[PDB]
Amino acid sequence: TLWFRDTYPFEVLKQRVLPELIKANGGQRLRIWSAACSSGQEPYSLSMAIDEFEKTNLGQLKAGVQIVATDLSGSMLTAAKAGEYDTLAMGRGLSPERLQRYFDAKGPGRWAVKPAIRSRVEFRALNLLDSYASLGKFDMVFCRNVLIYFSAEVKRDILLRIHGTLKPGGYLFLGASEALNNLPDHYQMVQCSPGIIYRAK
Amino acid sequence: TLWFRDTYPFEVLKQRVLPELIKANGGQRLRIWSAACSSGQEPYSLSMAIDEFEKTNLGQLKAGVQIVATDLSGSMLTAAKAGEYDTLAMGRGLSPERLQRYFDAKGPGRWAVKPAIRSRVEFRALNLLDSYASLGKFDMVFCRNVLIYFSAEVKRDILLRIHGTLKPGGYLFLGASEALNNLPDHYQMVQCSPGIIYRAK
Amino acid sequence: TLWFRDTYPFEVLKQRVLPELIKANGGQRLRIWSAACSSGQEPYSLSMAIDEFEKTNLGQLKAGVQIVATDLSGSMLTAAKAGEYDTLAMGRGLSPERLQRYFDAKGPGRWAVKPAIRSRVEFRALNLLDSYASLGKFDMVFCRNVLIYFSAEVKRDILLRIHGTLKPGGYLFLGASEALNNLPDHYQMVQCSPGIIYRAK
Amino acid sequence: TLWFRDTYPFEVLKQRVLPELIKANGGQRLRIWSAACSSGQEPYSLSMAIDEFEKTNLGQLKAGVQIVATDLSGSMLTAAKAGEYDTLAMGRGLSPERLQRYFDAKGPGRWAVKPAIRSRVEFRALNLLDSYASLGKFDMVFCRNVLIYFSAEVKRDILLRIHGTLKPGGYLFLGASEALNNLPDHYQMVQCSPGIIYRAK
Ligand SMILES: Nc1ncnc2c1ncn2[C@@H]1O[C@H](CSCC[C@H](N)C(=O)O)[C@@H](O)[C@H]1O
Ligand SMILES: Nc1ncnc2c1ncn2[C@@H]1O[C@H](CSCC[C@H](N)C(=O)O)[C@@H](O)[C@H]1O
Ligand SMILES: Nc1ncnc2c1ncn2[C@@H]1O[C@H](CSCC[C@H](N)C(=O)O)[C@@H](O)[C@H]1O
Ligand SMILES: Nc1ncnc2c1ncn2[C@@H]1O[C@H](CSCC[C@H](N)C(=O)O)[C@@H](O)[C@H]1O
Repeated sequence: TLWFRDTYPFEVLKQRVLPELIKANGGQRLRIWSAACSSGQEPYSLSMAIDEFEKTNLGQLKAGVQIVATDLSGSMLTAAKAGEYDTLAMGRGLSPERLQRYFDAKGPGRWAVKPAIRSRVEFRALNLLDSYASLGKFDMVFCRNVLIYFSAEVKRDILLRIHGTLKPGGYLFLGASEALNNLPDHYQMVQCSPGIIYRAK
Repeated sequence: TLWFRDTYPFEVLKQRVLPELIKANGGQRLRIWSAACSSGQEPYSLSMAIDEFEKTNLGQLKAGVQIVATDLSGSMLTAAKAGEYDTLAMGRGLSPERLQRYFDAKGPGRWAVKPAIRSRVEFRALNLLDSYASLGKFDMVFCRNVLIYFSAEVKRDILLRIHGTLKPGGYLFLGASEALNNLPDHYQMVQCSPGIIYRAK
Repeated sequence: TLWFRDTYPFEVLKQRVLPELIKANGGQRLRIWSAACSSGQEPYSLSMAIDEFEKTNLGQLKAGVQIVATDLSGSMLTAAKAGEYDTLAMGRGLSPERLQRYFDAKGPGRWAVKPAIRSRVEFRALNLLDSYASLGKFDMVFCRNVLIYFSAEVKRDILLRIHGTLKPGGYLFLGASEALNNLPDHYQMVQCSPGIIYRAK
Repeated sequence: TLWFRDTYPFEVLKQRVLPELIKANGGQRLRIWSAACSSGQEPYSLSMAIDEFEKTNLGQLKAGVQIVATDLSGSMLTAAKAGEYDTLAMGRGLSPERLQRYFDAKGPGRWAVKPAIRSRVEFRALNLLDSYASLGKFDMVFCRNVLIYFSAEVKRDILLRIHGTLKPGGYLFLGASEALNNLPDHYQMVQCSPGIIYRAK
């Protein structure tokens, strides 16, 4: 994993998706699910992106954005919760501007997300083969580079149940080279130039 | 068995069956029979569906609904009235709104149906090959995915004796793939889009 | 159901099956499964037959016989456990000698099987559709007039799994008008004149 | 999952695999990996089968057997460590002899695997996608009914890295309906009649 992986998912979030969802709900609270969050780079990247949007658009989001980040419980999810990273992890995909604006040095070779970035993310233990019903409803779901490991039938079952967590017209973000197969009545492919997102029908 | 199996019967119940039965009986007390209740998923799904109709149609049900769930009494019957279900039993069929409104999160990997939903259900021991005279009269009978195990002659006799327990105009719900042939003087087919239910003539 | 139903199955047990099974195992413990025992007439008849064999052939049974009686849990299995019967049930198929030797009067119009006969019979709640592993191994299985109620697919699966409970060379007794005809690798029909039994291959 | 699933893999272990490996290592310590142990039925069945082997082969195993049971972290892995099972779980695949010899009755409808059987099993949380280096070397690996969840490329990688955990000539047990077909340099299929296992080349 790395920070702001592929660049354009987070630009699309700020430029395209957020203004559309805010216009419909009157700026009320939005919820984002970061599925298989690994060591936390993706959910914290989402948190920084929302912070950047909120600062440039005073004040379109009236209630903020909740990020729910999930993975299997253990030491990897535990470190994500701690929000600390070593130098090697911090040099992959993070501009120097974001490093100084959003992280605190500890600590020789240790950096931690700033409290405003940390507070948007709640980490929960969740197996993707289990039920998603405890997670609630989401305006956006990020499920990137995890579906690749499963069989075609299990991948379809996960995508179908992800659809049950999305509000209608919400968006699913997959990995850059991941296709969404055999659910033509559940997801609409949307071109972002660059990038592809999938609207929940 | 699973929660809200096949989706359509519990929506057809709230949108077509209940308004008709209320009209036919003046909104008075209704009785539902869940035959072959298995581990309790079906009768509790009925109770939840009754709760949902009540909130959207306040005052229409004047005295509530009583649910009688029967099966071959045994460890399975005992676990049904306990109302406890592990991670696998809660895995499929429960929307996020239903899991939060009708269940209690117990310990790790254990959930319990709320007592307000459990109250509507009463469990008894009853073999489908025995008499039903002790059960009383029902406006609705759920007898799903149990008739497949018997001979055509036993299946017809069960469906005929179920007619004896149904109030005139009462409704019978079978499995989504089960047929009700060979009984034209007793059951009227009601296509619902999607699914098929049967009215006692 | 009735006492010593069809008569000759219990004579074949005493004259033909017991001497063969006792000779091979040296008179050690025998186990008999009475599947679908109903109100108990069949297992108690078997226990009476064993007692008649034990007092006729002293002392070829050196370890006694265990009878496991199963049916669906309810007022017909609970009636069998008590071993009490009314005049109507006592008047069908019971000789006067067996009535005097094996029953106690229990008030007007009530009779009870003697404790010496009931002691051999253990009653267990068991659906024929569930697994049989907890039952152990049997030298004989009586499964009479219950398979008729099921579909062809369920009947064959029950018969196949019954074979898994039988010791090789053990015997299966069906109802007087029942047969099996699609398990050639598992059972061998044995003419008894009159009636038939099935040897477990 | 269930106790002694498919029956014959555990008989093959006692009759063929254990004696061959004992001669293949001189009776020293054996290690078994139960991968994807789920609620623990499989590793506890293995520990029971080893006990049954030890009661027949008078201490032909010099320094005992270690069983390592792994699965994803969650409620099911935590239930396995406890070793307690309800009536429904105890009623599938367990003979009356094994119930008495290897379980202690607890609460009403509750049984627990005896400490003599649990002590041989160590439970660890492990994603099969992660490295196996910390597990050491095994004479036998049970990886049953889990490979079907993954892509063809992940399945081959998992089986390839399982070979890295196996001692030369060690045995791999898959599910009854599973096979590997693209690792000709690493695995040799062994026919057992019935069923199949694989030997590490
Ligand atoms: N069954 C499962 N349930 C939940 N998470 C799983 C899983 N199997 C694998 N994963 C997780 O999926 C992650 C894929 S790494 C991808 C991280 C992030 N989404 C990104 O795009 O950079 C791993 O961290 C792994 O822990
Ligand atoms: N003779 C009989 N009398 C009562 N119940 C029976 C029965 N034979 C089988 N059953 C029950 O019927 C159930 C079928 S599973 C069906 C459960 C539920 N009706 C659903 O559709 O989801 C089994 O659990 C079994 O316990
Ligand atoms: N699924 C099932 N599992 C176990 N018993 C069942 C069953 N379905 C029906 N039965 C039982 O089978 C019995 C048939 S009456 C037969 C009784 C006795 N074997 C005789 O020949 O006279 C009934 O008492 C009924 O309770
Ligand atoms: N990525 C993964 N790593 C480890 N275990 C996994 C896994 N994905 C699924 N599993 C586990 O694989 C199990 C399959 S059920 C199989 C249990 C047992 N081996 C038997 O044959 O009966 C499930 O318990 C599931 O938790």
